Amino acid sequence: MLKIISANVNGIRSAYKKGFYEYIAASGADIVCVQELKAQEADLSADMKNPHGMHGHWHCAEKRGYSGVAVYSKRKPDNVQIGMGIEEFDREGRFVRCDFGRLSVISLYLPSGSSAEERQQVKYRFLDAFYPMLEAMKNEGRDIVVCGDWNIAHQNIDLKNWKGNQKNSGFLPEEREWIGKVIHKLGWTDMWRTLYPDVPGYTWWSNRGQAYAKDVGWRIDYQMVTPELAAKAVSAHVYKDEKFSDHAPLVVEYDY
DNA sequence: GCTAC
DNA sequence: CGATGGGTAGC
DNA sequence: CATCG
Ligand SMILES: [Mn+2]
Repeated sequence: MLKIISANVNGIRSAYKKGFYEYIAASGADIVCVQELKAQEADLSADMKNPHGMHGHWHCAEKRGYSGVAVYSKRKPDNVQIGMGIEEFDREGRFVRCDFGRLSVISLYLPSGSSAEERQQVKYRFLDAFYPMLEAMKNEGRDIVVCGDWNIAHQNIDLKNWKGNQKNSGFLPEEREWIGKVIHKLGWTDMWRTLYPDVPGYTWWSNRGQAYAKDVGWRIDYQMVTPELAAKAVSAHVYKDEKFSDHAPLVVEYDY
């Protein structure tokens, strides 16, 4: 069984302090896609690049302790693409790709426009320029999985308070429509939603109030799988037994 | 303190 | 609905 | 952005 995990670790150093490293092996996952390294190549320890002997490939931001995605895999990838190819977004390290046969896996950290309206604009541009990339990847004819923090909840069932969050970044009508086009127009499969049509499956909880405690969260972490491979999905779950971040690991198992 | 999620 | 208060990571 | 008026 091919177990792929997606985890926005909100700082890989804090995550490791919280035992995320031990979880990498404990989960017996074959591939682990992390977002928000919040560190640079010099800040990363060997266990943060190649945990448990796994191969590791990372894309760090030009800013310190900010963003950053990475991909670990027990198997040696025959190819690795760092960055999307757009310096504007590559400056922040949000895209990594690794090829394993006809299988490609991407660690993706989509910009959050919650901090400021300007960051919301940067997010929208990231959507416009990234959509074509998802289209090309869909047309490659390969089995592709895009794990990561998409920072967009698609429908009401993807968050607790969908009513009061229709004007907030992450659940804007334009954003929901974008994810919707990725799924139905492009042909990508929201693995979780497909496997569990009625299970909300929150992957993130705000630090404000008692969000995590009351389970008032969003499902903004996705594994967008291509049709062929998407049909091979057997099960999935949101590991909550331990908390290493404000996000939660998204585990999906494929008969592949 | 700062930044940024 | 609109108005009100925010914990964390790492610089 | 959850929680309050
Ligand atoms: Mn975060």
